[PDB]
Amino acid sequence: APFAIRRLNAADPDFGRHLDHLLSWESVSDDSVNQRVLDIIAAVRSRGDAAVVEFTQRFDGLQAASMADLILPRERLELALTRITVAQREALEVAAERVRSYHEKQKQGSWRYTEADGTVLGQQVTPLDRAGLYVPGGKASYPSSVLMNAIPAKVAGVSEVVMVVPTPRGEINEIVLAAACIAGVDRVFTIGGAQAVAALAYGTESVPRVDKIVGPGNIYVATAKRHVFGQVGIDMIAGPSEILVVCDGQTDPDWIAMDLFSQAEHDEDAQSILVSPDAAFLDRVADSIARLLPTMERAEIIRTSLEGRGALIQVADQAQACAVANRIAPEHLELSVADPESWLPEIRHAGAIFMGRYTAEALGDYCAGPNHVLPTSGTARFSSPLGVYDFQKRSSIINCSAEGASVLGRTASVLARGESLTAHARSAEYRILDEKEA
Amino acid sequence: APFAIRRLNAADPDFGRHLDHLLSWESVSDDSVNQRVLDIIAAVRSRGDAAVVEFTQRFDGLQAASMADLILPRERLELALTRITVAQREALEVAAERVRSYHEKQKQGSWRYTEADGTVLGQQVTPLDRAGLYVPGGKASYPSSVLMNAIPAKVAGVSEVVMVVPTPRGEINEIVLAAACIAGVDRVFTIGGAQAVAALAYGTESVPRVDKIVGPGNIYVATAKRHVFGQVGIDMIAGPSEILVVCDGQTDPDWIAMDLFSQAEHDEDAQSILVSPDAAFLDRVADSIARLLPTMERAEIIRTSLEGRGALIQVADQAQACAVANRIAPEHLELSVADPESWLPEIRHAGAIFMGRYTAEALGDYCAGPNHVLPTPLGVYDFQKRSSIINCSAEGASVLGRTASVLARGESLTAHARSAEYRILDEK
Ligand SMILES: NC(=O)C1=CN([C@@H]2O[C@H](COP(=O)(O)OP(=O)(O)OC[C@H]3O[C@@H](n4cnc5c(N)ncnc54)[C@H](O)[C@@H]3O)[C@@H](O)[C@H]2O)C=CC1
Ligand SMILES: [Zn+2]
Ligand SMILES: [Zn+2]
Ligand SMILES: [Zn+2]
Repeated sequence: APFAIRRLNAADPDFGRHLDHLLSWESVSDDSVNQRVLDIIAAVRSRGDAAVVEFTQRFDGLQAASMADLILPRERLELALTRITVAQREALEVAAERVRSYHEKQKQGSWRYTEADGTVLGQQVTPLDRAGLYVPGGKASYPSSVLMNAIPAKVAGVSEVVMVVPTPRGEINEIVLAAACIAGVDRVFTIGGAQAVAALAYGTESVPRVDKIVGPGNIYVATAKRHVFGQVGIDMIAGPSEILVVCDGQTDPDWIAMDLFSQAEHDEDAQSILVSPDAAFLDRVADSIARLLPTMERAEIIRTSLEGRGALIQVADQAQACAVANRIAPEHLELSVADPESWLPEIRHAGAIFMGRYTAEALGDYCAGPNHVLPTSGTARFSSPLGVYDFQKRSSIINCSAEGASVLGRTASVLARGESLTAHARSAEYRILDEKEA
Repeated sequence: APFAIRRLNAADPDFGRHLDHLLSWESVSDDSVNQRVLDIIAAVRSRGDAAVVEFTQRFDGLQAASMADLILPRERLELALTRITVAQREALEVAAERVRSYHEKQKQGSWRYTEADGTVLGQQVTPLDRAGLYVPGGKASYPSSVLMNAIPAKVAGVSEVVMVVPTPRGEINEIVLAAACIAGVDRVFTIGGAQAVAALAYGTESVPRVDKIVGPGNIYVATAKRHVFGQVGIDMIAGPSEILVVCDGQTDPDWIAMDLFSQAEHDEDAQSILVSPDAAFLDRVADSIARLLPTMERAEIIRTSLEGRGALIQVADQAQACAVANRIAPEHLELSVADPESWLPEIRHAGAIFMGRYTAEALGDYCAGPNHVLPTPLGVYDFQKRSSIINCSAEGASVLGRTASVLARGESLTAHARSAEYRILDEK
């Protein structure tokens, strides 16, 4: 039996609820994951290294007695570099070059500016002492995620960049370790899930407490990241793995099927949805999916995710396509249409957007990591708090001259007195100067 | 009778334990506040306006028949601008011009760049629909906080900026309301605490759900902000009112005492600490504190703050002074020394820094506005939403797909590889 992708129609009256169920249902159960994540964090906070080794054994299926078996030295990273092919080393280095060159152009440092009255203003910019990189490794390996977060941290000057990556059944991915070596990662712990997030956020006897945790992850990593919010810095919690492809029917249906396959091969909980007003095109995408799926090397993962969350949605016209897209509110939108800048005005709820027939998630995954912008010299001219800025701390500076204090204190005194904050007022008035006073 | 500020010495072998306790000591356990904040949030989502009114009555001591009695029309803001003094209005208007001028120059919109191979990259920038601004009630409320938060949101194009400010026992701060008029606040609700944050984060019948919540508040506001993170954008959790003054001993001791008093007078949980290598200077500040405290209108709040969290700390030298400062990680640091740029490199864990003998933390609370120079991402930027755009040409996808395909195949992510490979062109 040829796999039959789930078909939906915005004309059918049950579309509203049928769509709401596809986006909402959860097999892992909510509050269930939340409770287990809360329990894991409390354990690592109390029992420390012992808890992480036990959780690593239970959840990752590992056979390690001490924390030391879960710590990879820098030499193990350099050795991984030698165990990968030449094509894979250069591909890692080519990606590293573009990432590193971009972040070097965006790095901003400390500055001072002297006003007319002598007052000095500015910012002190210092790198965070410690940054923690979560690299997902549960159901696949993601080396580009290492480069995307470790390189801007090193460019910022973060002295210690620590990486956690789960090694299921003790299997070690040399391409991911080789990326860590090229990216300048200092230490690699072979742990994952909520226990690894806990170990970096609070610290164990063997895992250092970091200033910021970054990286994508599954429901446990995402849930653990929102809990440690406040205790430790975090980038952005990433929602469930999804792609929404919106096509006008003029893209090769195999490309669209493979684009949906690419998100689907991530994990069995992945959500791949296609929306199009072209009915005959949607039939071809179904024919493309059935033909192409069996040969796929991860056809079991793809079939599972498509069954659970995949959908081919028919809409009446471009306007309905955009309405369905705004309901779905995708973090990643593939605008596979001829006039994609003409569809964007009516698409208000979407994070990263791939536009046209030649761009898909695979390019975003491997070549566009920071804020989902592609690192080039031209894109560098446009500043971002993401990337190098996020691995830096900025302290504002004010150094008043005697005169500058005098003019500022007059204004401060008026407002502070009006608010009965007399200590504010008097500390400012102490510095007001009148040359006629002897 | 005379107040005696707590004294610690880094020459004492046990100093670290006392400093750890000074920085960790809390009056109301964070778990006690946590449960209260979580239950309030749950109650606001469940019962909407009804919960907001009940909590306003309990915590603000304000009889209110309906949610309608807690909504302040924008015309009341225009009235407030009428009731303040000439000097206060010009101080607010002059600061507002500098804040507004600054953010107008810093604003960035949507952009596109076309690479040499035809690939287009860029960002589609859209103003947030609604922003919520928290402003503490009563007199201990900086109007500069209203100007600094509502003005960049308006410059960004946020259509509805909503202020929440509790009116304890029905008391209004006309300077604060006037600053909201100048700043372009569209609507005001006289509510506060965790229930105000919860109402903005999720929406009630009368309180609109906003996209981002900003502004300073005590532990209940900050804890509510931590818990609503995810449902709504937030600025920073914001720490407790705190000042660390580091002095070489050559600043007027009355000035240092007043600088400590100014932070301590915000609320009873404020923390004011002085560190110096000059033991006689610390005795002079200690005497200044005792003499000056009874002259202060908010002496009762200051005393409670200094007793709970205040300290004067002696150290050996600049190096130890800087070491202690780095451990305290002060949200506000006053480097009251001769060469402040020489101390700062050793104090990297501090927040905003006030340098020299002529710069008090009170100047930060009453910012008279930036200038033409502070330009060259925390103002207009944080009231915009950004969408990254990658529009590869055929050739651009070919260059990028070559690198992506190798790594994806290396990790056996074959759908990724084939998806990229469909767009790779054969070379000449
Ligand atoms: N560009 C991007 O944003 C990318 C996003 N992703 C997405 O992040 C996710 C990665 O997930 P995985 O492959 O599984 O690796 P992962 O590292 O995110 O999760 C594996 C960890 O989950 C924990 N875990 C597994 N079962 C558990 C259970 N019953 N109870 C408690 N903990 C458990 C384990 O500690 C395990 O180490 C995927 O959904 C992927 O689509 C992947 C890489 C990059
Ligand atoms: Zn992917
Ligand atoms: Zn993403
Ligand atoms: Zn501050």
